[PDB]
Amino acid sequence: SLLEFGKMILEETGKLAIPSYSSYGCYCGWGGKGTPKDATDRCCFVHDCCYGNLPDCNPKSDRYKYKRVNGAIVCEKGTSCENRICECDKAAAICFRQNLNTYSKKYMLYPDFLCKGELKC
Ligand SMILES: O=C(O)/C=C/c1ccc(O)cc1
Repeated sequence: SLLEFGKMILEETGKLAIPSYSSYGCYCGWGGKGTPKDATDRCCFVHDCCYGNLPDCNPKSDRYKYKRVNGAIVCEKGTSCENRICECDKAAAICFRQNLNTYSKKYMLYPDFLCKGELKC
């Protein structure tokens, strides 16, 4: 679910999902178009694609369970949708952690019309 994703993001990065990742760049948050702005935005592009791979799941609202083993996120076994949603979220949260070094506050609330370019999943 979106709230669990937000908690996983905070756990990983130490940033609050809202506002750090809810409206960032072209892809983080509602909607997506154009060329991602940076590596963090690319995390969101791929997360969007990952949710797009699950047209008959409901990633915003379906809750999954996970634990940590030696630090690392381990998605626990729920329904097939829940497992797949968890893997998408885990990847994006790790990706955000990996790209905190280039995160730029200039991309928060980035305006949609500047999202020029084209990117297929
Ligand atoms: O917290 C939210 O409401 C959603 C954040 C979000 C993070 C990555 C995305 O690819 C799309 C939305």
